[PDB]
Amino acid sequence: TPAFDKPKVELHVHLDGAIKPETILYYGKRRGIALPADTPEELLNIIGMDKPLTLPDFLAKFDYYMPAIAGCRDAIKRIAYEFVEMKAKDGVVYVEVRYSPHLLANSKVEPIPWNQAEGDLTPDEVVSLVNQGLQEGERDFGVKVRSILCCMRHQPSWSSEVVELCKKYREQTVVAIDLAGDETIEGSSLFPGHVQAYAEAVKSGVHRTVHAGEVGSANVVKEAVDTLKTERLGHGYHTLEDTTLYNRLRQENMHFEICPWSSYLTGAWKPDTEHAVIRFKNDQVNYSLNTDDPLIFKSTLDTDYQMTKKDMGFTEEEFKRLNINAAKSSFLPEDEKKELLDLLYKAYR
Ligand SMILES: NC(=O)c1cn([C@@H](CO)CCn2ccc3ccc(NC(=O)CCCCc4ccccc4)cc32)cn1
Ligand SMILES: [Zn+2]
Repeated sequence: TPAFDKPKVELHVHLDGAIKPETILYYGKRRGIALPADTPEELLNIIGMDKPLTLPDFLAKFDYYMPAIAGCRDAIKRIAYEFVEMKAKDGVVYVEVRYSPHLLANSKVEPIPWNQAEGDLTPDEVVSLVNQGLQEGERDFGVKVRSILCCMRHQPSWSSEVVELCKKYREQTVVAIDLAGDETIEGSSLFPGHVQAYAEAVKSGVHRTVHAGEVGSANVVKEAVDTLKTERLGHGYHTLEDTTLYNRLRQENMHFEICPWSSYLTGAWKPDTEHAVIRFKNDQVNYSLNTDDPLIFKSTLDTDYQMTKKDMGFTEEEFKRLNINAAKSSFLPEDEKKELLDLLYKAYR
């Protein structure tokens, strides 16, 4: 009813798509930007999807709300905080949250995002503020939280400062680097920018995830494993298109960060098909359940859980093992990771 009331782990959720409708009206109103509408209510319904659209119809969503938050220090910090209490309500005990620091900035970034005017919020103090509110979320709401800073495909030039933001803000709360945005652009996993950033990540012990095979071919996953050296995959559905690659990843115990509900809504999965997750369930792969963008997809974690237990016969035993897998493949230090494990066993039995 909730499908699974037991603590949970989430490894794959974007901050900048888990923003309360109510607080976007609050900052659009207080700053000029003025959204396409002005009850909370009527706002969620347009900035949210119920059906697949195209890529530019998807990005335009960002184009309503982002400029109302980006570039206000006030806002950056609250959304971080409000993110943590949103997760306490889902029953999460540990989450990793990801975002691009450049996309919330308005100076020392080129271009300037969202066609904002120039201010003085730089990439590097955005990571400082999210960290703040993420920490005081932690200690008010009971949810252990870390973060992930996203590289953007289209912009290899930002990547090297992503990886240095990762190193400078190390366990306080940044634990990994990611690559997001549009794995359709040719060759983008092999751009020199992204490549040397992941090399520097390897060099300096920052953990790695990549979004790959959501909408891209299995060759994009292969680029992610062999050349970017990821430790985990965002989505990775398209690895199923290549069977040796799939079998090998299974042997290697790769972690797949699955977004079930996300997948239907985006078009990455078409409901006339096998869901990739049930395959992963039947093959006992290492995967997690995640909601990706609850603002956009209209959703909550328990949405993912309900869709998996209703439409695909998951059971309570699977749900527990997948959260155990999630924890094991989390990017915590080994010590805090054993304590997380122990916690879950004790409440799973
Ligand atoms: N789910 C996501 O892809 C996502 C990305 N973000 C932020 C960072 O946390 C980036 C927002 N953003 C800005 C430029 C940009 C360019 C591309 C993408 N993402 C993609 O290309 C993934 C496509 C998402 C799946 C899909 C496919 C086809 C049609 C509709 C939807 C995000 C982008 C938040 N959520
Ligand atoms: Zn994602």
